[PDB]
Amino acid sequence: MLSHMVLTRQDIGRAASYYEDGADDYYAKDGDASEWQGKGAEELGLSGEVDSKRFRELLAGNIGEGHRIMRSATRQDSKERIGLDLTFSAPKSVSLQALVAGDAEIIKAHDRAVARTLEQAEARAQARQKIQGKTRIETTGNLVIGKFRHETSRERDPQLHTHAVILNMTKRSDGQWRALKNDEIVKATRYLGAVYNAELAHELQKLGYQLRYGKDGNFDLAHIDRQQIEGFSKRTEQIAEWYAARGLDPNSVSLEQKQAAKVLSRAKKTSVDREALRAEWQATAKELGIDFS
DNA sequence: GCGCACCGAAAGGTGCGTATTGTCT
Ligand SMILES: [Cu+2]
Repeated sequence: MLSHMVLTRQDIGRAASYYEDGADDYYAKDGDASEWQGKGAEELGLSGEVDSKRFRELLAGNIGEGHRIMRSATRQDSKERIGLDLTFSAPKSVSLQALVAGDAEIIKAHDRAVARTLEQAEARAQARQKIQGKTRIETTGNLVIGKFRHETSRERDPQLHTHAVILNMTKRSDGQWRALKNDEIVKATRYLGAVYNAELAHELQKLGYQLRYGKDGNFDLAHIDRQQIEGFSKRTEQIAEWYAARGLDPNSVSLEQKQAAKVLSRAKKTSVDREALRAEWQATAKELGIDFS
């Protein structure tokens, strides 16, 4: 699954949650939850773990190396864009196999699927440039990306996902950093989701897993049935309950109704004990009759 | 954007809209 969200100033705070380890076990320097990506990042001398400080600066539009603040051309009657959030979420069974049964290779599989997809999003990175009143679009091919891997849903179910925060910046041929023209990436969301799916599936098959493709075109490991997946999909059940209570048909709901059911069905965000949580996951798995073999 | 209206100052730049699967900020 791939979802995108354009980030404006009012979401800059949410750029903090990316660090508040939505992840846990592997967040502890185990392959480290965060990582920079992109030719643009390399252009700014950035690799490895993402720095909370530097990231906050780039979100604000500050390169720092002797440059002026970016996006000053933003109309004051409009929202300053600080980035584009591309969230990759693995199939449930996959999350189970990696987080419950514990299989770091799945985590690597997911990270590769994500990294290869971002390389494709990068090839769609564009900027604008005007000359004598004539505007032109320029495929810059470079992006600065902060990737944050997390492991749980709002209901504390296993939920392997990464937030690929594409910063609103790109370097043109002339060497100037400009806001990102996100048309291409935004309109390529569905396609990029398939690239993720394909890359993930490939990586999973190389580890030896058998995949079961459903109608959608999505998949889940073969040794885990639907009922078992639903037992670790509480948010899904909450959303379905909302539609039921509203007498709505999930097979045809306006965006307003869909977003209303996602947001309004959310419960109170309480902390947990990562150690105890996993033991719960395992106990639950057994009850559901899951064989992580 | 389906080109405009603003921003700042560079015969320059930016938002805007875009998006619509499920495992579900
Ligand atoms: Cu998350």
